Amino acid sequence: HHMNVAILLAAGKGERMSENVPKQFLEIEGRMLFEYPLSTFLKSEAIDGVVIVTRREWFEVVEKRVFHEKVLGIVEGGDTRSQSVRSALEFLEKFSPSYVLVHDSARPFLRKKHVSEVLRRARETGAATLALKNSDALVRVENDRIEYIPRKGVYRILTPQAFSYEILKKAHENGGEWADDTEPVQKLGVKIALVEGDPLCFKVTFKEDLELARIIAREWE
Amino acid sequence: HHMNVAILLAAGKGERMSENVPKQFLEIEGRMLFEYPLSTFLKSEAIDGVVIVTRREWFEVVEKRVFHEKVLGIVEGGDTRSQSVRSALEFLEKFSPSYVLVHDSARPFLRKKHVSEVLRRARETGAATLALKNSDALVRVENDRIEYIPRKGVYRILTPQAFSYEILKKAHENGGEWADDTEPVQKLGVKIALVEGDPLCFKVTFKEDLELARIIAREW
Ligand SMILES: Nc1ccn([C@@H]2O[C@H](COP(=O)(O)OP(=O)(O)OP(=O)(O)O)[C@@H](O)[C@H]2O)c(=O)n1
Ligand SMILES: Nc1ccn([C@@H]2O[C@H](COP(=O)(O)OP(=O)(O)OP(=O)(O)O)[C@@H](O)[C@H]2O)c(=O)n1
Ligand SMILES: [Mg+2]
Ligand SMILES: [Mg+2]
Repeated sequence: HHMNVAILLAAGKGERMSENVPKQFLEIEGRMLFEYPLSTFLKSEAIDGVVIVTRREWFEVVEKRVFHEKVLGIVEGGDTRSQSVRSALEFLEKFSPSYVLVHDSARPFLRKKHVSEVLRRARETGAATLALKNSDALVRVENDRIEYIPRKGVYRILTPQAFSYEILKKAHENGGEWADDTEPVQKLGVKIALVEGDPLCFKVTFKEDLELARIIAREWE
Repeated sequence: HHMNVAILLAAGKGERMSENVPKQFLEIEGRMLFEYPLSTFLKSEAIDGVVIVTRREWFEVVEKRVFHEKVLGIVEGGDTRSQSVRSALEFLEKFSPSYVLVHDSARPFLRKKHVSEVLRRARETGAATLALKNSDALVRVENDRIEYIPRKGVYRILTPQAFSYEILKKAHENGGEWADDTEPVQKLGVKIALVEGDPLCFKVTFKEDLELARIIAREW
């Protein structure tokens, strides 16, 4: 048996959204954003269990929307994404799960096929993430000039990301803060598998991102 | 001082879609992809004229789907985006527009808001583009080994991109090849106004993009 557990990150504050309420708890088509990806995991046969990571003040709001035997616990997040990840790893330690899938709840439109593909792709290498080839010109702003960044081999890292539990754990053993989990895992000399995603995997990050999420949400269920 | 013309670029081959039909002419909800941005320009009061740049053998396909006076013409593109843009500039010499707005037809879901907002903001420096702040971890591949790009100040550059006519002309007049038109214009020492857009401005570039195009099309 090789238990696969999914970690749903929903402890962030969504400061860049400029709303009262963290983005993951905004309603679209009558459900909170975090519910969309949650039920992809609950309907997914590749997923043996789920951990939802949120801030202490959101535990009840979550508890009252989630009744499913696959949910192993609601777990207190940290002040950062990486700390929220670590908090989940400590909770999962008692279960000794073989593989772990991590996903930003703010990417709500997660497909079944992506979950299973990233997990089997993590079986072979130890580490994998959904990703997307760049399709735009890319730039950096330096003191009122824009640098045009070279584009060959550039990819947006999405989530889900999936790892053998021991690898991801080993990578967080000494703390650290990163945007994602492939970065710390790679520091161990582990190759990161890229798995073709699509633009539905975008992260609701800014106020403008809501128009699009409502549009997909209308079609979803 | 005024006329604004949108240059709608539709002369690409879309070779990364791995179709046999360029993505601009793919049928979504009974309409070809170029029809969508086209109608935004047509329905838009900020736009006095439209030039459509396409490949010679697709001319009649484009003509057939033109139902409006506002379309000034159909120009034959070139083998690169830059060359296709230059093709249109030449055609427009006779129209003497004040500002030109250039837009990738493979970015189908353009809004009114952006067409006018991009043009307003092009007036201050003579150059502006729709842009989108990065919101993903970003990486570069280097032979079965990836590298993490620093994210500070990183934007995805979109279209529409609008310029004063004269300036764009000056940026292209010695030829050249670039992914967009802000880069050559900046080389002339012009500051580029970034205009905040949204993810609906994505460009249908890969096969995996079509589903999302279909979802949004159902709502137009
Ligand atoms: N302490 C944190 C911070 C981040 N996240 C999660 O990490 C994911 C991706 O991060 P991001 O989009 O940046 O979320 P926020 O931190 O909430 O957004 P912002 O930077 O605008 O505050 C989100 O699902 C978010 O809830 C988390 O679980 N715990
Ligand atoms: N010779 C060319 C090539 C590009 N474009 C236009 O530039 C826009 C954006 O470029 P891109 O996505 O790269 O289009 P393609 O070149 O067709 O795609 P590919 O790189 O796969 O061939 C498209 O709307 C395309 O029609 C153009 O008009 N003339
Ligand atoms: Mg954040
Ligand atoms: Mg191209």
